[PDB]
Amino acid sequence: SKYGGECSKEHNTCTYRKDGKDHIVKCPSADNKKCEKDKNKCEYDDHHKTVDCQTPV
Ligand SMILES: [Cl-]
Ligand SMILES: [Cl-]
Repeated sequence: SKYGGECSKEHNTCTYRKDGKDHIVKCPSADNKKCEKDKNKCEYDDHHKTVDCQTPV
């Protein structure tokens, strides 16, 4: 139910892989969820319906 990707700092987006396709969604604007570092791990959680561009590492 979690789908991983990488984020764009410039666009504040997460590009994640799900069911063979790449999907681009905006990251949150929240301080500790936005894409802070370019190409950082992000995740779309399809169960909780959330995006985080500061996935714990
Ligand atoms: Cl695709
Ligand atoms: Cl969200």
